[PDB]
Amino acid sequence: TSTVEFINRWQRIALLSQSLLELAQRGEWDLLLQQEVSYLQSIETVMEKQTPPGITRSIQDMVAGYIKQTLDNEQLLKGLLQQRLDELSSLIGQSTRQKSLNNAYGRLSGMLLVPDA
Amino acid sequence: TSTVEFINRWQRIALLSQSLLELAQRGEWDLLLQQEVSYLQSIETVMEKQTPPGITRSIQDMVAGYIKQTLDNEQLLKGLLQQRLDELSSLIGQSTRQKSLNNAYGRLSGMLLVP
Repeated sequence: TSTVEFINRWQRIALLSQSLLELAQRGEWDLLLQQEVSYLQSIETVMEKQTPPGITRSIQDMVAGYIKQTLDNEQLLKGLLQQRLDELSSLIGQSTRQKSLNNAYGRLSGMLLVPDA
Repeated sequence: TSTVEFINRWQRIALLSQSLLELAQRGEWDLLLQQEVSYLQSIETVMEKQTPPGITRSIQDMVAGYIKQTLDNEQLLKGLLQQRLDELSSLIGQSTRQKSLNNAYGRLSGMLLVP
């Protein structure tokens, strides 16, 4: 029926959300980055679908729970992401030795008393 | 030997640096974080270092060659790492401010001047 199809569609997204939560909980960002484009294109498709006629409050609740499940992994993800963004952004900063080095290079580069033999 | 250790150190930095770059190209950032402190540690311990009495333009040129070598290795590393941050943010999404501010910046750079 169109009602199980409705439910199932959202069961499908609920899964993918939980899918990426892992692609990050474990460490696969190279992957996760690829599968997000889809997960998004997926949430999008299921939204321009036509909600069946005979929807009952019971069903409405079932689907909503899935969406909640989804929104909940979506917040865990965002957290882990901001966390990885954090420690990485931490690396660039400490190392503005570019000046220490550009200084260490420029200095040596401009010596005038340097003999040769 | 106080002249040799001088060269040998920068050789070593240039080496460690090539190392770290390569690791990033692979995306092995977990190891970068690890080796980082030790790297910044050494690279600093080297500038704290004193420059010898008998540098010849050869030792000069040579060492410069390394310093400029490690200097570009990092330049490249910074770019990969900045790109990770870039696509990583792309995912998390921008805050309300972040947008109102970024837009301002582009509107400025993407501005043609004429007085």
